[PDB]
Amino acid sequence: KFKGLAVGVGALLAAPPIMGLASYAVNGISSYLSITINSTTYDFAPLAQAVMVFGGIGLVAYGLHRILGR
Amino acid sequence: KFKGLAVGVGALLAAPPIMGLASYAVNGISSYLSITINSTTYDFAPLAQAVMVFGGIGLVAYGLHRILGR
Amino acid sequence: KFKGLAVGVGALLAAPPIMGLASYAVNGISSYLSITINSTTYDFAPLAQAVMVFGGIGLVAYGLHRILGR
Amino acid sequence: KFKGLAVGVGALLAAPPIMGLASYAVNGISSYLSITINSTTYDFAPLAQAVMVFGGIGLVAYGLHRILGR
Amino acid sequence: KFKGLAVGVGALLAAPPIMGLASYAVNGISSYLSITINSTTYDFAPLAQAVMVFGGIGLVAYGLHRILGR
Amino acid sequence: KFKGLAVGVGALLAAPPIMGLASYAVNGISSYLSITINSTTYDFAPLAQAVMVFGGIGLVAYGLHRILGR
Amino acid sequence: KFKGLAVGVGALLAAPPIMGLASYAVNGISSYLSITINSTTYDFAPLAQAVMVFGGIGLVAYGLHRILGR
Amino acid sequence: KFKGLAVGVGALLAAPPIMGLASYAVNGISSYLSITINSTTYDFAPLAQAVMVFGGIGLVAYGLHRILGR
Amino acid sequence: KFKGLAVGVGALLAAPPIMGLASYAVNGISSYLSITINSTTYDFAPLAQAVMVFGGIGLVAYGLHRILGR
Amino acid sequence: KFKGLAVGVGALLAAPPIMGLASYAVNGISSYLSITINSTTYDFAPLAQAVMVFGGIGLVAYGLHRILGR
Amino acid sequence: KFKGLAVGVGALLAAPPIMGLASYAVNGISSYLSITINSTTYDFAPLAQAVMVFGGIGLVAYGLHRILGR
Repeated sequence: KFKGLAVGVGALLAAPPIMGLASYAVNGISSYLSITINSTTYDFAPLAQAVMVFGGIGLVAYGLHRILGR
Repeated sequence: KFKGLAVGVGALLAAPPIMGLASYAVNGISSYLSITINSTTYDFAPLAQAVMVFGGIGLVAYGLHRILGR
Repeated sequence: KFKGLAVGVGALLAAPPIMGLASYAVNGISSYLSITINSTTYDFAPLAQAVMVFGGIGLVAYGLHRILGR
Repeated sequence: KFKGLAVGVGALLAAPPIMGLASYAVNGISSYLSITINSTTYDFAPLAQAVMVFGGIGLVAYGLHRILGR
Repeated sequence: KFKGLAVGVGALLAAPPIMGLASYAVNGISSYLSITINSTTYDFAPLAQAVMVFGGIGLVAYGLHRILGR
Repeated sequence: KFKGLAVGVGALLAAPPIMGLASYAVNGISSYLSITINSTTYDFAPLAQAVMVFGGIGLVAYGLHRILGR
Repeated sequence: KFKGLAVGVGALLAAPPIMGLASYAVNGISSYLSITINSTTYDFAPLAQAVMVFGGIGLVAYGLHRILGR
Repeated sequence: KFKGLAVGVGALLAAPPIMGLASYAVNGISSYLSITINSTTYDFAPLAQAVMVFGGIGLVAYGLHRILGR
Repeated sequence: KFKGLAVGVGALLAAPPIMGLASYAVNGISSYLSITINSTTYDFAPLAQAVMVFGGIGLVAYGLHRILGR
Repeated sequence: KFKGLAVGVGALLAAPPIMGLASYAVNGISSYLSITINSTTYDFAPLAQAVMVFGGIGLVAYGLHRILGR
Repeated sequence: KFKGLAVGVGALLAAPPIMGLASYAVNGISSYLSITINSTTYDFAPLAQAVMVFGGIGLVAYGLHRILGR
């Protein structure tokens, strides 16, 4: 059972240095996520923000998940 | 029967050092779980909190579960 | 699991210097994306703009994606 | 049966001087396991830590394992 | 069994003077890993950084791996 | 195992004096990589630049690669 | 491995005095690459130009190539 | 049977004056087993150490081995 | 068996006065192992260094090797 | 075994007074290794330089090589 | 081994007074290497130049070559 167990543990241990990186990605990008037509520009910046947030909540699941079954 | 029995025992023995880790994950993440639009930010922090709590109650089941049948 | 894990990490790490380049491409092109018939010209410039923006939001997914399954 | 028996015994006898070494490896490495981007660095140090811990629990199995069947 | 056993041991013993070298390689290279177009340059430096980090975590596996089976 | 091990080590040791040379090649060439038609010339200079950058990231892999398997 | 290694190194070292020559060839030729029919002449001069440019980008590959495999 | 028997006996009798010598070799060498690049040197000294240790455990096998079959 | 046995012994006995010489060779050479193009020179000095180090670890094997089989 | 052994030793002993000579050859030649067409001359000088450098690294191999097998 | 060794040494020692001569030959000839048809003459002078340059690079090989094998 430890095969999955560690997979889970690792996934938990890896969540904060991944979500650390992840956020540096999304900030490094937010400048490049808005569509200017004339003068009025319209971002889709914080769409991609959410990508990260449910990715966040999601990883801490995967860990806790792979500890308890398929 | 001991094949499952130990699987259960292990799962109980492993519950507090897993929920130890787990919590360090969710705190290491709570900074990175909120979606700021203008100035007003809106977390989904404690959603992921719950992920852990029913994961908690859940593991102590799995242990006690694999001791008594499919 | 690290095989995919890194694939993900790399993909996140690579998102801002890719979206850096990408944007230099789309600006280097916007002059060459409009169809002049008589005198009235009609761009399709910012079509290609969007190409980049959902490409943007998309990469930060791929990273976070390859960390959690097929 | 002694063919496997000793394989097991050896594996047990070898567990503490292997996990002795192993740990010196993982400490000798933890300096070289973190990805600095600007100023903010983000380790994946203790991922590799776990590698050792379930490797640990795992070896003491292999010993006890090769004593009792395929 | 010692044939693999040592292969493993060696691999552990060799991990910190390899990851010592490895890092001197990646620093000796980071100057030569960025693509300047006009004035704005865009590195892919820390992509190659990660190459090393999962290489790191990976070696300490290989050691512990070749001790326990195919 | 040392047969591959050294191949790897060498490859790491050789990465910075190769990427040293490599860059002197690509600069010695960038003058000779642009196609002038009338007056307007159009380089493909920094295409060949990238050749080097993923060659870079690539070598530091090969080293770390030949240490761990086929 | 040095057999290929040097082949590569040489190829890099040889790229700028080859692309030096090469260009003197293509200029020495551009006078003799246009098909005059009546009065209107039509060159194919800069076709042969490109021959050199992708030859350029190509050599700096071959070098970096023969360092890393078949 | 004595043909192999003695081969074994000899091999046992020869193990401590061989491992006596062997160690004098590996110490006489450890000064000449480290790769200094700038100032930071990185040994591979104790790799070769292990060479001896599993050589050790190995000889005492060969003896006991050639007493009992192919 | 002594035919190989001595071959081994000799090889061990010969390792430190060979690696003594060897190193005097590689130092006597390191001045003559760097390729200067304009002003910037680029050594491949410590490539040849490694040649010696795995040669080192390798000899102490050959000795211990020729004591135990083909 | 000494037949090859000395061949090796000699080859090591001979490496620095050969690479001494060798370099005097390549300097005595570098004046006579460049192809001037009009006014612009283009050397292939440092091609031949490399000839020596991998010849260098190569000899110190041959020595260490002929000590350990075909 | 000295039979080839000297052949090599000699070949190195002989390279600069041969390439000394060689060049006096090719200059003594360059007047007599161009085909004049009407008034426009067309040399093949520097073809023969190259003959010497790769002859150059080539000799310094032969020396270093005959030191290390068939």
